[PDB]
Amino acid sequence: PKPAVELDRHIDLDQAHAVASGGARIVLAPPARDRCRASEARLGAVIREARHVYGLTTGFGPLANRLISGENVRTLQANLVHFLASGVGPVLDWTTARAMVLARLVSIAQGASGASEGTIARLIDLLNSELAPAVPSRGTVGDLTPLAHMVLCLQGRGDFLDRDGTRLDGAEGLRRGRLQPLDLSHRDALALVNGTSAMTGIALVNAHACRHLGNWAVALTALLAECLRGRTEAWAAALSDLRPHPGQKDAAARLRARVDGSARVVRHVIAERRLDAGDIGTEPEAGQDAYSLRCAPQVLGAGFDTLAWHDRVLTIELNAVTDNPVFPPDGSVPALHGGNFMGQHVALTSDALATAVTVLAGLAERQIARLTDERLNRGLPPFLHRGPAGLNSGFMGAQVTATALLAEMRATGPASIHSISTNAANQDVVSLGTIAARLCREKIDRWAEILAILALCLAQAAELRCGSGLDGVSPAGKKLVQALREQFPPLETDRPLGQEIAALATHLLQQSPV
Amino acid sequence: KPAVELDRHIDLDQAHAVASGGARIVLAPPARDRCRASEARLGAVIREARHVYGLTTGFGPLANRLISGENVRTLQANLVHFLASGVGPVLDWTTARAMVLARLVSIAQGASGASEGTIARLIDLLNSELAPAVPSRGTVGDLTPLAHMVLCLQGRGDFLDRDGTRLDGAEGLRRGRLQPLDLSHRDALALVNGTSAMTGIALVNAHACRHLGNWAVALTALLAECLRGRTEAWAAALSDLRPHPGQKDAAARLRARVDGSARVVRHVIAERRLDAGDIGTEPEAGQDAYSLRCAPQVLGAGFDTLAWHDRVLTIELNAVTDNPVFPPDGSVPALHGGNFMGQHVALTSDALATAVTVLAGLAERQIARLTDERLNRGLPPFLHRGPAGLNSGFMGAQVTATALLAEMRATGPASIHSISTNAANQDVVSLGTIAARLCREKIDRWAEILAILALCLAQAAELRCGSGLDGVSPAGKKLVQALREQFPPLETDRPLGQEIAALATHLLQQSPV
Amino acid sequence: KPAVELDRHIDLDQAHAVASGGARIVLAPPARDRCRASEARLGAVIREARHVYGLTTGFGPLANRLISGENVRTLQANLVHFLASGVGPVLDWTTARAMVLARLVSIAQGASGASEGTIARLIDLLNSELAPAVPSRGTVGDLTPLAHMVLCLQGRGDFLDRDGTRLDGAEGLRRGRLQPLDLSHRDALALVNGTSAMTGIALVNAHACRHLGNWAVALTALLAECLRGRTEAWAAALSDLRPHPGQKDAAARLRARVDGSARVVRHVIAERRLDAGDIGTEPEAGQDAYSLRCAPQVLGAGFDTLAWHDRVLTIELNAVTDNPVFPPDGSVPALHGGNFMGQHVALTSDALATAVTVLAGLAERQIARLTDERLNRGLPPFLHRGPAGLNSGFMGAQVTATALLAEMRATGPASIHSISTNAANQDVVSLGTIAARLCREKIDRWAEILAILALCLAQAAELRCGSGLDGVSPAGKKLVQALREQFPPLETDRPLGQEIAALATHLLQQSPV
Ligand SMILES: *NC1(P(=O)(O)O)Cc2ccccc2C1
Ligand SMILES: *NC1(P(=O)(O)O)Cc2ccccc2C1
Ligand SMILES: *NC1(P(=O)(O)O)Cc2ccccc2C1
Repeated sequence: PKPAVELDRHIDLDQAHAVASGGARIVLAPPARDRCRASEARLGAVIREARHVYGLTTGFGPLANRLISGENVRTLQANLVHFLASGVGPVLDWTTARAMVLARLVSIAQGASGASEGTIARLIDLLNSELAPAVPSRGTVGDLTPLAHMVLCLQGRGDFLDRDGTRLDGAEGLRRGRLQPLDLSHRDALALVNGTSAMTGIALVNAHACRHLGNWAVALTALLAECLRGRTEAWAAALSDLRPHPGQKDAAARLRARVDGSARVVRHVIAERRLDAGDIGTEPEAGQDAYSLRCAPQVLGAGFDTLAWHDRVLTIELNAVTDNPVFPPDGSVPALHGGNFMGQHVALTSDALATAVTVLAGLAERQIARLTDERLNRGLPPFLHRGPAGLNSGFMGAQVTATALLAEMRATGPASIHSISTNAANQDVVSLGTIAARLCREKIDRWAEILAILALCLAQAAELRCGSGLDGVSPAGKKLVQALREQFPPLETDRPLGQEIAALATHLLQQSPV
Repeated sequence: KPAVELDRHIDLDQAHAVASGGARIVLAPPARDRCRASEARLGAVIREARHVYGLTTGFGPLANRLISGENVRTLQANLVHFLASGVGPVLDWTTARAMVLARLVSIAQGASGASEGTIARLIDLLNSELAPAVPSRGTVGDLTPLAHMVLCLQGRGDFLDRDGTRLDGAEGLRRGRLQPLDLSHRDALALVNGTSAMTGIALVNAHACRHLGNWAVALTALLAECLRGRTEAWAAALSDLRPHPGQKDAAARLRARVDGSARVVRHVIAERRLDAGDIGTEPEAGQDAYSLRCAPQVLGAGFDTLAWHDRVLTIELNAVTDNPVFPPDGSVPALHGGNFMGQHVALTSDALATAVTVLAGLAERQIARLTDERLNRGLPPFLHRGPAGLNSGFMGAQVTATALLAEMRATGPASIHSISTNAANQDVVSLGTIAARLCREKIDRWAEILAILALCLAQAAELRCGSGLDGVSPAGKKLVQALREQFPPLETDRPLGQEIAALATHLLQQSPV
Repeated sequence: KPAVELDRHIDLDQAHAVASGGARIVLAPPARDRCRASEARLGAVIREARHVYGLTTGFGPLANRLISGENVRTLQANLVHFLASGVGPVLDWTTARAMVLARLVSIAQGASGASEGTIARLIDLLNSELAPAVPSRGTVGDLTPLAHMVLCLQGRGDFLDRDGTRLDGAEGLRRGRLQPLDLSHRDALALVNGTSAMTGIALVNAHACRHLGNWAVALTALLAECLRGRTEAWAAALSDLRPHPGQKDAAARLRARVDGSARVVRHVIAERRLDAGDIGTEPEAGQDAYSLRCAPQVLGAGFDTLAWHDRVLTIELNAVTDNPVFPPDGSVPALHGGNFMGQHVALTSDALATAVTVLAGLAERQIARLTDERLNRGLPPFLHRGPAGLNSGFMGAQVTATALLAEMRATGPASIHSISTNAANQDVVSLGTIAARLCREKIDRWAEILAILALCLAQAAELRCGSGLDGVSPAGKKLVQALREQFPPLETDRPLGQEIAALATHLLQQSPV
């Protein structure tokens, strides 16, 4: 059948991505259902008492000084969704749009938003269906715009996306997925729109992709060592112990595991060798590898530690109440007005992860550059070609493509530093977290393409170095090359690799080498 | 003068205390023992003629050229020489000393083989009032700056006195009562193959950010007192709903700053029940603009970034960043790897620099709001005194704050610019030193923006509450009174450049307590 | 010394000659007269009580506050005061003087109403050996730096001698035999409301780039003599097929540099007819790598950017950047607009900065190639002398070059960071001063990278052709001989940091002719 995620209070990143990718269905736990019914009742009382509350008895933003009569709240909230729907640009992908819906659902499930059962049910139904709302990616300063578009979609007034990205009109979407049109009550409108759900959704998909790409970065660094007689002593646990960064220790341990059983790497600690007068002279190779192999634990480790920080922060943000105003479950006050919708946390962690991704992509790019250079690849053909040299150039075109992809990645910097006072100075500081998360996603996509090129290069390199039988290659390495060859043939003669690179990249983002 | 006893671990505060000369440093007996044991180990490795980088080989891509024992002295002397190609302004006194301290801590772990004499030279330097004069540019992340540090310690390089005044090598050794560095075995490589420069710069950045963070909070609090800010946005209940540690802490500290204040608005708006007669347009909205209302969230994100930066730096400061390294357990004679790769400090420095720029942005917008007569709720335009028009108050200073911020924004992360070098041997580099230095420049600009905000607020508080600061919180009163001891009110237009610079220097070293 | 007579137009070389103290400046009779005429118009505007900014109104958004003529002196006295909120390192001697010159040229157009006395103070400064000490940061693009300039000229600010050593105001006036600035009517606003600081910085950048460009060409040519470079890639025929002026110029200068060389390859390969016996693998490819073959194109694109930069700068330098302005024809009493908006210098400075980073990158790769034993065609690894391994030669310097380039890349354009300020009155700003200063920083880094390449090439030339430079072109020999006058060959490893810095300073000021 299909796994089920029961949402109560906390959901971890793997559970969240499982639901967003449709791998698992979602159910609201009884305790959560009750907490929300209780909040629903609080919203009702707040409204009946005509309390001064943003979005219920006031205008929006700087127009909040304009009080609104209870008789016009329906209209007020209907216009809210309308004026906010000014987004433009390509729609968020299927998994990401759903991740956004999930993020808003989790914030609501904490029982402090006042959302009605129907509204909550509409979000759950969407997540359990095979559809995703079609929402424009640009327009917010960090996530009213994208969420307002989500609301319109859920009302059948906006397009839906199937798993392939094909769009369905509103009516067709509600029909096909057996979704009931969203019926907004009280502040459901503001509740569904005033949070950091878009950026959080984008970031959770980024987190999941990075985990897989990191596994490939490790698996490919290990295979590279098997193709260039790399020295395993640089990956010794003793070294990690002396510089105890969790990410480094992990990276080194994972690298060692990958080459376990290999007869292609060099396992001798050089210091064990005692020299005598006759040894003094120039040797063919230095006693240590170049940095793209020797410093892999330190570089990959720094990236893993950045991702770990990103995920710790994202875990808190995913399970937090990012809404304004909020209705305290204890009933201490009718409501609280603040800025829990300010996505500065995801903005800063997305920018940090973006930098780390660019650094790791640079490592793979240099690994490709070394492997394909006949002057540096220790005996392998230039650009790993097969057939007559000159007539055949092998991966020479692909090597340049890898460099081009990295160069483009570097052209874009952090999004967070560009805050600009807007909304008539009411929003004098903004996070741009959604932009930050999206820019990070783009870099992750380029990294997958660079790793894809490296993977194809290594499959060819392994066969050139060890024969089609991959003699001496570690079990893990053999399995990885064999799996690649199931879909990607050896480069016996020059051929267009563009489509294959793109195809492989798509795979890398969703599955790890095991 | 307090003393920091170095055994295995030292925290960031103890580190800065030694680097800033606030405390002496002593090597604990256990550390001396571990180091002597490592020295004995290196001696054995050399006697056994083990194939070890720097002891029996050339450097970098030239490591394939094996060297005979009789030539190792020359080898290591030349190492210091060819690596001394740095250029640029020297690191400041505190930072250069922090760099020396960082190398000492790495050595004290007992896996470098440094001689007692070399260790003592590092300790002596830190207990003196001097710092080596080392150029700030040249490394890809820290051979260059460390090589210069060695030359200085041999009396072949300049020193810096606390004031930054330079002394020649001979004068430095004499005045600081330092013995010339006498390198043995691989001391040269040990003193040079680590991340000590970027670590030293980063720990100074860490300390400065803690103080500036306290100022950011104290000034946001005073801003609320000058603009009738609403404290409900800083309630603890909101923090609990979105439990980011930095956010909870910022909110709590903000509340503490305005405790006892009669100038802030404490009413929860939702308590008010509306009547039909109330429907219409009211004078002010029920919530504040973001520069006040979202301070917990913005400041908090910055605080969580600094917390991450500090966790990573603490590990780096206390790690052995050297190559090769000699295992204390004696499992193998030596290990060759890449613990000198400063990718961790590079990434955290880049992330912290972004956070600093974001927080400087908040303070810049706070100045912009406070000085705008259309937004400061009744305060004079640009907080001037005397006749308007004839006097413009802080109008110039406000533009200066915007200029400082715009400059910070022009510089991005250093880490993304790795370039293959050293004949492709160093095909990937961290650029951590550059990253930390760029972060330091942003921190300096942030202090200047905060200084401008502080001077504006002292004037605003008096304009709003009178010279007696009636209704101002005890913390707010204490802060203003403290500033006024050295910075007079602006009763008439005057040059503020020098005052802004003087205050910024203070903000970087002390918090409002 | 030589004298530049200012009438209406002054070119960039004439401007830098005055700024650098190489030439004196004199106001031509026609300029004196059109200025006296403007001074008369200012007096008339004031006598008639015309509604004019700075004469009868407040500043910025306070301009809506009309002022009585009985308080205009106070108004302008306070203007200089509140604007003096600058911070940061002072502009260097030559740049600060270039700034004074740019303001003088703007005034010479006769549309500012500046008095003869004020004009005389600016001319006296330029004819002295001094420069005002002005903070580099504070403006959004140049009220702040200019206000500090005024204070310096009134003797209420520091002065700088050619060495950068500071003198107090009183001493500056005394030593320079200057009279204290005595402001009248709107001299204050006239001396402060323009783009003079960024223009001054940019003109110094233009001059420096011309020299570095010449060194970039001279070193690329010498590189070809050290690596058996092919001159057919620099043929005029190729330039004609892709007629970019800069490319045609770069190729022509490159051909001129290697004229007479017996070390470069001059055979067009296509002339060779192949036969069955030739099919096979040859030692080297028939074309060079891009750092040699594509030099005309890379250097040429940089030269075309500089050309654009200088065209725009020439117009800016000779334009009137002030507000308000008093039309020389008398069509109206005064005009109010925004000719102080330095968007032109901002954009060209940013474009030039990018070009400089690109060319510095070329020089960095040329060093990488020259020092790599796998790519330098037989030269020693890192061009060392003595035993290999024991000696590492330029290995440290090569990494330093990479570090310098990486740092240049971390900083981007300044223009894209406009932020609304001055109570939204200045809702868009150019940041031209920041753009020009960032460009200057990159130019300094480029000079250091070129200095490293020059020292590497001097060594490589001798290693390849012997101490007598046999076969080296006359130009190449002259260049190496000139370098060796002050920089000895690297017979053994030594610290190069000081030499790199010294040479960089020279490269920025003189070309290899
Ligand atoms: N983010 C809000 P706030 O909760 O009032 O700060 C500002 C805004 C502007 C338009 C529509 C909704 C909101 C919510
Ligand atoms: N970082 C080193 P490694 O320890 O050999 O990797 C590379 C290098 C280059 C010149 C001088 C010293 C070193 C140490
Ligand atoms: N640039 C000016 P404008 O000529 O009024 O546009 C704005 C400003 C602000 C403070 C002091 C002088 C000026 C001139």
